[PDB]
Amino acid sequence: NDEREYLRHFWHPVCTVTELEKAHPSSLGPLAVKLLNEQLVVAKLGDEYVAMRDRCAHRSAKLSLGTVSGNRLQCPYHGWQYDTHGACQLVPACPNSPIPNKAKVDRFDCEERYGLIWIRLDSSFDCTEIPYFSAANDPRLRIVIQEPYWWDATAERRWENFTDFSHFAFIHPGTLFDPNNAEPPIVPMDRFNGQFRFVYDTPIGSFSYTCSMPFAINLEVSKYSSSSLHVLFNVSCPVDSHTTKNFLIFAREQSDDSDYLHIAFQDLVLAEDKPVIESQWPKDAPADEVSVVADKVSIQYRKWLRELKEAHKEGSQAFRSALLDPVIESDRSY
Amino acid sequence: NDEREYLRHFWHPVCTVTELEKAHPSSLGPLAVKLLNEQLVVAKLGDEYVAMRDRCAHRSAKLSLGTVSGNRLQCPYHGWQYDTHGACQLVPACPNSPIPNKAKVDRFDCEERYGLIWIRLDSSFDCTEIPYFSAANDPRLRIVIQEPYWWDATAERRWENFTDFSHFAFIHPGTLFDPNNAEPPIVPMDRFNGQFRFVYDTPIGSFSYTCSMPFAINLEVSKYSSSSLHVLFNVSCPVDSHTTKNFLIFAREQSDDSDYLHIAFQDLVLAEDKPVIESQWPKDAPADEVSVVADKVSIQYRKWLRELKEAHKEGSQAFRSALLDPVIESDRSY
Amino acid sequence: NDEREYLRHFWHPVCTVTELEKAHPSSLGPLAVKLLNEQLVVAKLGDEYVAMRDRCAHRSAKLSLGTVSGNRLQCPYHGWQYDTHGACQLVPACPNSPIPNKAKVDRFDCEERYGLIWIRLDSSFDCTEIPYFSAANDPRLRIVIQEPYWWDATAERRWENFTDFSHFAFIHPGTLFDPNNAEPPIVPMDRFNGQFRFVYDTPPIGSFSYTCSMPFAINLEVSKYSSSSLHVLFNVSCPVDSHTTKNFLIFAREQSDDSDYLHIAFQDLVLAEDKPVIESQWPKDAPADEVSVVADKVSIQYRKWLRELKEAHKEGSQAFRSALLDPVIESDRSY
Amino acid sequence: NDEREYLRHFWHPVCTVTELEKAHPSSLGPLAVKLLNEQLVVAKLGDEYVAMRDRCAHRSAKLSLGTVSGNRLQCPYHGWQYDTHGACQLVPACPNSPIPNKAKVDRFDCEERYGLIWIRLDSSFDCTEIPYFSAANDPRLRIVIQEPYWWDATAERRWENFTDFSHFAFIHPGTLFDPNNAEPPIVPMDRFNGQFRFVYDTPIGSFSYTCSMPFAINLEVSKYSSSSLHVLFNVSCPVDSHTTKNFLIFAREQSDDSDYLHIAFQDLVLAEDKPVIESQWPKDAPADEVSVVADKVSIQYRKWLRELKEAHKEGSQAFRSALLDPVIESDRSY
Amino acid sequence: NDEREYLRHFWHPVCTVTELEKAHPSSLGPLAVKLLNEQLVVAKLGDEYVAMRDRCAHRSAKLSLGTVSGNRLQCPYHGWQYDTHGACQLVPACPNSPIPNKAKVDRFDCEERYGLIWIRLDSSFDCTEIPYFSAANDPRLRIVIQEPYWWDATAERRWENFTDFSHFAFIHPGTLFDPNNAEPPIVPMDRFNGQFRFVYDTPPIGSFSYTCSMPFAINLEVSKYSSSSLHVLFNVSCPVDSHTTKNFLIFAREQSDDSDYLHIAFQDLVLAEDKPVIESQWPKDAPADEVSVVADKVSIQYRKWLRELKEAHKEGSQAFRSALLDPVIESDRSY
Amino acid sequence: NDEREYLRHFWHPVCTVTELEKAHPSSLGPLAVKLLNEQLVVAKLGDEYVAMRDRCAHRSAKLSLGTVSGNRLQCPYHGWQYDTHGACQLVPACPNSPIPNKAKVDRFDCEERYGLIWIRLDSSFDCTEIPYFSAANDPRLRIVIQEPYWWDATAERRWENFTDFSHFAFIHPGTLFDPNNAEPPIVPMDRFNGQFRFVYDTPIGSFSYTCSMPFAINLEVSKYSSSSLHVLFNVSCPVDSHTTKNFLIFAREQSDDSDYLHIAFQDLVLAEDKPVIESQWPKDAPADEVSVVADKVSIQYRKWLRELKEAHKEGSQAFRSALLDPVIESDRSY
Ligand SMILES: Cn1c(=O)c2c(ncn2C)n(C)c1=O
Ligand code: FES
Ligand code: FES
Ligand code: FES
Ligand code: FES
Ligand code: FES
Ligand code: FES
Ligand SMILES: [Fe+3]
Ligand SMILES: [Fe+3]
Ligand SMILES: [Fe+3]
Ligand SMILES: [Fe+3]
Repeated sequence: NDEREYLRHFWHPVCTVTELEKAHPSSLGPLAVKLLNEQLVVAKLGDEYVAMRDRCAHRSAKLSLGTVSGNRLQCPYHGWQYDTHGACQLVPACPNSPIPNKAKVDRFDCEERYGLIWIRLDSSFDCTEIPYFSAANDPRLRIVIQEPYWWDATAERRWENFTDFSHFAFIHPGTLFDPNNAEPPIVPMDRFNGQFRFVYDTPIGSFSYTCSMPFAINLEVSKYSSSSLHVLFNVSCPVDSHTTKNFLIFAREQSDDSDYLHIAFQDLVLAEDKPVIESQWPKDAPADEVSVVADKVSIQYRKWLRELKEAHKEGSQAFRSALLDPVIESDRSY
Repeated sequence: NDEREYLRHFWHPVCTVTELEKAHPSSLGPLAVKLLNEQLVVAKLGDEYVAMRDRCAHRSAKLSLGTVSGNRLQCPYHGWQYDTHGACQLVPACPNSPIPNKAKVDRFDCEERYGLIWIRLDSSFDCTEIPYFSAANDPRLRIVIQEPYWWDATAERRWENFTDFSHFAFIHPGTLFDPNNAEPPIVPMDRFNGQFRFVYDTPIGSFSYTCSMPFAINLEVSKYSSSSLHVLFNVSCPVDSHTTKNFLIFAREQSDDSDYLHIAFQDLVLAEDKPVIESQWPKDAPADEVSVVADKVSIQYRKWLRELKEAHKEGSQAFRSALLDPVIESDRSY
Repeated sequence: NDEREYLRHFWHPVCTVTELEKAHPSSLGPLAVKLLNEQLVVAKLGDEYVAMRDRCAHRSAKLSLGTVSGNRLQCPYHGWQYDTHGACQLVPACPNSPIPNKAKVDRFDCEERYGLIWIRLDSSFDCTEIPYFSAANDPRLRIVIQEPYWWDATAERRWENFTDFSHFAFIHPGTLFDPNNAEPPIVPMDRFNGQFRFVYDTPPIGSFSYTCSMPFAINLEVSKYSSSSLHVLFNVSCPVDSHTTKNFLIFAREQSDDSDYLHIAFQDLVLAEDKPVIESQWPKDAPADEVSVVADKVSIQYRKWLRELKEAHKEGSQAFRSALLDPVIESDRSY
Repeated sequence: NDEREYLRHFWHPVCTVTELEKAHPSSLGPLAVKLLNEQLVVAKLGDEYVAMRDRCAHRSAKLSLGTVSGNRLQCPYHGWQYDTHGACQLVPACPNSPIPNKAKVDRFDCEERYGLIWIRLDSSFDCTEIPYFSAANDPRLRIVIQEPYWWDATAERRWENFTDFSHFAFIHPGTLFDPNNAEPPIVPMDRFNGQFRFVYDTPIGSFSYTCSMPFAINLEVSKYSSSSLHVLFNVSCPVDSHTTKNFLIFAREQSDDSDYLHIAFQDLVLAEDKPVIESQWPKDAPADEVSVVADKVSIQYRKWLRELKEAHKEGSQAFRSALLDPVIESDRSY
Repeated sequence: NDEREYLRHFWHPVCTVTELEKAHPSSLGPLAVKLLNEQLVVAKLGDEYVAMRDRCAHRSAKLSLGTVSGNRLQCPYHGWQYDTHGACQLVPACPNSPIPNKAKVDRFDCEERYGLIWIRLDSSFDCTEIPYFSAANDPRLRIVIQEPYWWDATAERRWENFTDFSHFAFIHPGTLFDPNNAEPPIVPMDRFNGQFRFVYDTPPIGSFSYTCSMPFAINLEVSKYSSSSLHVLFNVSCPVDSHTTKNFLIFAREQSDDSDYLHIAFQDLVLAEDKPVIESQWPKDAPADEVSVVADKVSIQYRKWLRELKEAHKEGSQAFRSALLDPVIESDRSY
Repeated sequence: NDEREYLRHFWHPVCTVTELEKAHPSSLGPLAVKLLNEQLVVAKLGDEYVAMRDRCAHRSAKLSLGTVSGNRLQCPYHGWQYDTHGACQLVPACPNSPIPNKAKVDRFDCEERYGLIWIRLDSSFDCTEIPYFSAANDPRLRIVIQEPYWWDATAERRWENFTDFSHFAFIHPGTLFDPNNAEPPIVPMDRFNGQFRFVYDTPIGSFSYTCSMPFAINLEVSKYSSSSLHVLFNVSCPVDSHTTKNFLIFAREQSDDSDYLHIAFQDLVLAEDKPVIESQWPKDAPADEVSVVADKVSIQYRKWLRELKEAHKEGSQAFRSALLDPVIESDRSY
């Protein structure tokens, strides 16, 4: 409870734009979402995506059962109308009386990017950004947004699953395992602008990771001397202490083939991981877990996370340094 | 539960007579019911309706899985027989041994009225009565008891919903909303014999409310110089901290039409209310809720409940004064 | 709560051998089980039945989703292999590096007996044994292991239901109730070798002899003289958590030319009659306000003994062993 | 269907008044019903209960999905309005054009009696009446209408089951079987005004049957020198070749007890019969069935049905004689 | 019955391209479909969409449970491989023996157009084409293919529902009904190139222009002048069997900066309003006793033309082609 | 319909003995079964297994809802009692009157063998036997009876699936396919005593088939010079024209391992075959199916079946010759 609080300073995806537009016949929302156990409502007021606590100030009805009416969100119960800043500007029963000062609900940072809606619950440290998706605005690439998949596992466990290759022989023997390259060498890892960066070579191929902390992964797969660029972007929304809503976007240079060739393969990979990751208990990794040399990526990830957690208690400047100070191990220049 | 102890002193409805008769083929019960989170069992023993704790004194089996045999409720496990006062009168395994003095279960006030079964858990203040239903013993009126309806909402929030008119335009636009009277004014409210009394007029008819504290509403709808008296009697059973079992009885002078004309309209109104009331959270009204002048009825209701809660803690005489002292705002003379 | 602590010192059944062999196509397990709210995994590793915590030391995946390979249990995630002592012997990703010292999981005493798998979670007092079943190794008897049955009731309440007959007229009027024998009298009860022993004679030429291995096992021998028709029932509850039991019934009979299903149907009917009443008892553990009568002697004596065991366990190994194994005889019988 | 044409001349119950009122929020219907495999729609238009074919004349939509508006049944597709005689009186698309003469649907006799809706599909023989229920207009008796019960069995097999006593020891050992009277003797049976009449005595009471052909049974149970008259009225609606919708009405002098005491006992009796009657196959009694002397009631029933079937084919006068000619076996004088 | 026979001569849609690619992880199919009670399989074999009878010639297994291998459809049972003409080219069990002459399955004309797969079961008259969709290859329009919807109603009854407006006040009172325009008058109807053409003007400055490719396809263009807000709806029913249609809706719009889901929700609501009424019509095919009024001209003309086609088909190829393609003009318009 | 009639002359399994004993608490049945679209009832009367048409002669109730009472099967409706020959010997309602000659139901050959109940519907040709299971009464072998498995496929199609190896590469690539012996040679097949016999060698191993016509297969798998005998016995009950209830028995010499090792493997094999065989249509193999040289077994099977079918029309002696005349292709001596 105390230990998840620093996660409120990051931007997290809560839904696709498609899900918001399908939520209500108007295509404007409202849509109820949950983030870090907070009940929120998302709507499009004018040209602005807005996110508020899903709870009217008057008698606590859920705004997510209400209606968007121009530049206002209208509560279903007695019709109070809230503006983009969460302040009531119309009490229909008392339309000439002054509106109480307390007639306001909490409003949160809310922004569309890459076809997802992102929410940042706490902006007080002013140093976090929506994660990096390298394929955005690259006209060589066809971009496809998959439907979200829900797992009974935490965002940390899902991240460590995504960036590990030790498990291919046992979970993915027919899909991702390469029998002639069964053990990946330890690779150098760099911290730069709040991202982990690391690259694996075959050099016939290349797996280039840019991971915006804490839960987003951008993987570029290129074949050298060939035009086979494939990008996977995966980000987990920490819905509550046990549950993730996960988003996978993929982009590809060679787009003459079917989208569903890649979707079916990706779904097979996910279905192989899913029961094993859901079995991990307790849901958060305890201090007694035993690491080996091949676990470099997750060891370093856990190391960074607890630095961020300690820096959050020390305040805005400690946190900004912990997040954004470079730490270079490789030969690359940034 | 500390905060709802004072509710144990009121009469609460727990089932209809029909539900009790239908529970078991005997037609005498037993029927399990829950009131203020207490598990009770109701039965008809001889000519009397009885309510007991649903827990055998011997080995704690549910008496509600037992059998009514004349004027005994027989436990299903070892067949101990309990009389109308909750005292065991037969131990079948030791039929000539004396029955231990501890072989009794708590027995509560239990009375039929208007075709409902009513239970008062604590009679020690001796100053509460079954709520007032004005159509009873009026031979001009046909009386119908609807089937009970369960809501995931508290009795307080249900009462506030029933007595509010600000919500009609938004929840009931095509059923109850009157655009010829879109904002009923604030009215005088009287306290008299433990009831709230208040009337709303046309601007030719009237809505006359007699509300027996804490959870019953008697509403007489008249149209002037017509034989068109309609009466709605609604009462919420506070089952536990998040649930109500609700009862609606209605009476009408004009009785040549179908009962189901009124039931289907009343059910449609209830269905419009239900999702919004059940969305309200937290279940009990917290202090941060924001009232406006049009909430007079709700504000005064919350105030009286607070007074009853405080007076209960001060004892029998304080509670009795808080409940039955008259407080008149209108020009009426009772 | 902490009042269950002393129960970890006994052997409890967790599954049938059949359940273990059906769990996984290899017929070696693994199988997940739960005992006193502990999540365990059972597998057949070589010629041994082994019980471990169902949690890999590396990244906490469930070993019960993995595979037996040779004499080892292999985790489904990164393939660490654990031996019969719970120690990791292979890290596939680092096959030449040294295996970390803490690469191990807790292991528990585990044994097959009578076609059930038994686990003891705490062996430090070392004074308890697997319950007694009188029919094993008796070639006159056909033995049948029933499918386990799950009840939303504690093991103590289940034991008291099995040993009571006050309830026959009301729960079993058409199955077990005998109208010409409605009141079995109170009988002497012996403590011996950590068992309750007590015998009901028929005055109708028979006998019901109970040997109840504390805390949750019951061996009932029925003799219908003067006939060669011995019938043995063996019932034991696994305390799965604070609310739930997984129950095992094994029955044996001398006259075994009739159908097994004649007996299984009858027993299943008896169990179905008991089930809703026992599951309705609340709260789940019997509080101090229950009102006993003279006919409840067996139940009263059972609760007194569990209370002694629970108090002796707080005073340590030697006190517990005396409470469990000291004899207390009140019948006229030899031992 | 060739063999059941003669049944169209009788009055058959299709629903209770309650079912009709509950079908749609209007309380006026429409309700879809099926009789002798004909799809019909029932509605209350003005003061009249009407039955029509459930098939609009225009484009064959189901009128049962439409709306009752006063004294019109409105088709849901293009809104044609049908009056109480089945004639279209408004074509909304051509409101001043004349309505084609073919714009009518077949309309059938439809009458309320005893709280049931009754339909006679063919009135051309003008010699059949709604079955006799002896307790109607007896002010000493409380009358209760049970909910209808559907069986996968024909109306003939249901009737034979209700009037047989040979089965009590085997289907009803603990409910109806009397070991003090284990084999009721064969009795005289009378034909009178289209009814079978027969009485069984004690060896102090009597079972007096008045059976209006073909599917109704009126059973008066008396105990001598007591005010204990019980009446059961049972009638099967022949829905199609393998299904009945059955109606049970019961009346009683002693009315201080619960209606549900009797309903639950009557429902238990029905539940004992149901699986055996539904197992009978083929659904219609073939010629190879083997009767014994104790089947007198069933044998004479089958004979009268055969005569009615033959007489129908010979025409109105033959059918009327076959139905209403008296055939007396008893010493009674009607 | 045999009254459906003439329908085999037209092109009918059977699935979306999306449905075909999702069917099997290879994204090449195969996918089982049903058209006029024929069980077919569709697969992408090389650069061609191919339709065959979904029944192997060897032992009658369903090819739709098999696999595309190269440019061939391989049966799941014994692995016979069929080419784009339905001829077996490999018998894995007898790889050197000659392949039996009758080792082949029926194949059918199959083409992609507008993102749907179309099949013609009988090509012997060779005079029908794939229906016309006015929005294809118009770069001013955003085109959206909806998910197919299944109704328990025939394709003829579905077509008459789509082209009627008599029903708006009663089925669509809050969606399509216009209170200031409740009675669209009767309009002239043209037959041209096997299409019905007819146009409704607004006296409210608009236009509804129908091009209906017989028998079951409807292209509706809506112009809301004087604005650049052209909207095109294209609806076509697949007659799956005597009782059932699988329906495809494609819509196109010029103003495409709003959400696709604004339009999809509205259209889905319209369809949900129609569905129970249309499915309630009985019997499934309209009998001779239905009573028409003057407002039903479109429906009356539609049924007359289908009757001609059905009669011309019994007289052969040349008669059918004239019935389908002869012009019959009653408007004042150019063609 | 006409074409399945010759199948009534063979013995077919309808249930396990276990299923019969579990059907009713008595362990004696009755159990309803279906064979070649006939509704039958099976019960144990004394020491005899009996099979009758599931239809009482009196009023056609199902005897399978009745009760075994010593040496009688008692109908649930009016309690008629049938003896082991299907003749009613007690009419409870008329216990002294002569029982009608027609009071009899059809009785069929019924016999236990190998833990299954077999029924022969037509014994008129007197030349068929219960199929051969080679492991019965071999004390070296542990015998296990699996639970029956139901397929939506005919008995002929299931038989041809069981005796074919062409399909291993495609249906069983991981279970039964042997990559170094991918094409089995054509083998000689012998007809002897109504069995097909044929043997496949590896000679390190051996698959020896004895197939009692028409639906039973006995497969002995032995490794030469080793004691690895494994027997599979599979027989299909032709329940109706589209459905089989299939029985698998297996026996093994090495029985120190778990029964469920073999059961799990066998279930995996069956689950691989099942969707492909259920897809075959039409359900019976038409004349247009195209065979290749590798289909010898099924070609010869289809050849024998149509010989039996033609011989059935020519009568008892033609059929006996067609079934039991030897036709030897191999070197073996019988
Ligand atoms: C040939 N064969 C087998 O060899 C086999 C089997 N099931 C298990 N085995 C081992 N089946 C169904 C089978 O047809
Ligand atoms: S609760 Fe939102 S306006 Fe009243
Ligand atoms: S628990 Fe009620 S009598 Fe024993
Ligand atoms: S979690 Fe078990 S090997 Fe990694
Ligand atoms: S179908 Fe009834 S009005 Fe058209
Ligand atoms: S059925 Fe297709 S290859 Fe045999
Ligand atoms: S139907 Fe079987 S005894 Fe009457
Ligand atoms: Fe993975
Ligand atoms: Fe309301
Ligand atoms: Fe009966
Ligand atoms: Fe196979």
